[PDB]
Amino acid sequence: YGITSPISLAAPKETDCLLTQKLVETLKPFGVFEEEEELQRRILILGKLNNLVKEWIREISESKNLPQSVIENVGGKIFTFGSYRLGVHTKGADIDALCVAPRHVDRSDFFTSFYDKLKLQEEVKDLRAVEEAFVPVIKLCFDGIEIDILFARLALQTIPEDLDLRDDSLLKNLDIRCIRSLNGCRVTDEILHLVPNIDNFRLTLRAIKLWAKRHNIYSNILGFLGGVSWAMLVARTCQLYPNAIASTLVHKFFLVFSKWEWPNPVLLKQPEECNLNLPVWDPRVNPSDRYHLMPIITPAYPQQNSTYNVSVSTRMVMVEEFKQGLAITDEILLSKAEWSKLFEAPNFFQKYKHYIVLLASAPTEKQRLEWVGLVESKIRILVGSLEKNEFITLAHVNPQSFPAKEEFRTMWVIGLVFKDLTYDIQSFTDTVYRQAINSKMFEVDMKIAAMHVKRKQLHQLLP
Ligand SMILES: Nc1ncnc2c1ncn2[C@@H]1O[C@H](COP(=O)(O)OP(=O)(O)OP(=O)(O)O)C[C@H]1O
Ligand SMILES: [Mn+2]
Ligand SMILES: [Mn+2]
Ligand SMILES: [Mn+2]
Repeated sequence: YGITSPISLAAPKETDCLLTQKLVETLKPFGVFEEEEELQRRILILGKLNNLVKEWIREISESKNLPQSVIENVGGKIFTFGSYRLGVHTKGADIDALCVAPRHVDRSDFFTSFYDKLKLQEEVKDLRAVEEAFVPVIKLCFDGIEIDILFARLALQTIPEDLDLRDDSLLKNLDIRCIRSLNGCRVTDEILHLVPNIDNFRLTLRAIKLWAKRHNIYSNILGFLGGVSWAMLVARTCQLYPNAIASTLVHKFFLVFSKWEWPNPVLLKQPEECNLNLPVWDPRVNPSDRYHLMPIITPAYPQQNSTYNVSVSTRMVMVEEFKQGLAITDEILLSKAEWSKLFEAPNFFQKYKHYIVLLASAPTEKQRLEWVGLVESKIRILVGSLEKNEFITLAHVNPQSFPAKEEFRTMWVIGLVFKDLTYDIQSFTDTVYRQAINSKMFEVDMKIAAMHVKRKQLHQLLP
């Protein structure tokens, strides 16, 4: 399955079956498993959507006066990708989906006629288009479910039901907006066909994602890993132990990565050359890709490094987390510990001797939401300033922010490790205000401030 022979073909022992069942059981309480009723409800919602897509495309087809041997056979289908597709959807998160339509349907139609169709559907509320983004998307809450819809116009007269979007010939000549909108599905579909046992893969991913979250290292934006990245690490682990079940896979996961020789890239398959002029991660021909610290490459063309935002600080943090994970699973395997110990959250607010507290405020909840989103995307800047400081070894940003007239304030806690800081944090705040204003995304009285604190005096700035 992988690009290398597996490390071991051994299958589990009954001992492991029982350990795998216990793992499943310590997970339920965490809501890791979506409720079946909800899963059924999502399934029925998607079906309705898919029918709305077919309806719409059919309609466009007629207005373009195509023949009936075609109008009747023109397809149209919605494809789900990402987490919900992997079967490890994060309760509270949306459902990502790609609307695949034939040649005769333009993107303009998507944001016009299709958009107006969703507008007049009883279940549709909060309909909002963002057709000017990197990946054009139509967002909406469909019967209480949050959904993101991307559009892709393929060079086909009809969209056959069995269409497999992995086919690299489908991207040829397409507009980049169309190409980008296809990446999610292709990556997801590649992953699923790149693992020896979907089920075992699924359960392991569930565990790993929870683990990363409980350990404050789950965030693509902040330099750690996102869902897709975690999925690829688990998959590589699965390729290596093809007959193992979740129990040993979670353990192997830690053995394998706590010892990974970075920046050697994690690949799910051998990359193939494809003209297309699309950006491809490849240190052999792109000197800039040689600076990536923890490369985890997506398997679909154009292969890209899903973790180029990793810095010395985050990688270091994650390496240490992997080692502790290995240690815990070791004793879980010896029965000297229970699975609950893996998902136990270390007091982030107590593992470092020094911290930086980041405060973001706004005059209204709407703005606090926007503002916080902006500042979050700026935090890596500070982490960068900190690393370039002789006195600092690493900065660990706890990715889970939390609540601090009618105050509307949020705050982050950053862990520091030393080998005073006022200039760097002051520098950071000025940059945040400056960029946010230069990019016309600043509102009066939106505030951001940071203060260095010693572990001992963090208490007074928390609940
Ligand atoms: N509106 C969007 N525009 C562009 N890319 C999107 C959009 N929504 C999701 N994606 C991309 O699709 C990929 C898979 O989605 P999703 O499953 O939500 O990712 P994660 O991998 O972000 O999942 P978790 O929710 O963290 O479990 C990764 C994500 O960046
Ligand atoms: Mn999502
Ligand atoms: Mn989304
Ligand atoms: Mn997500």
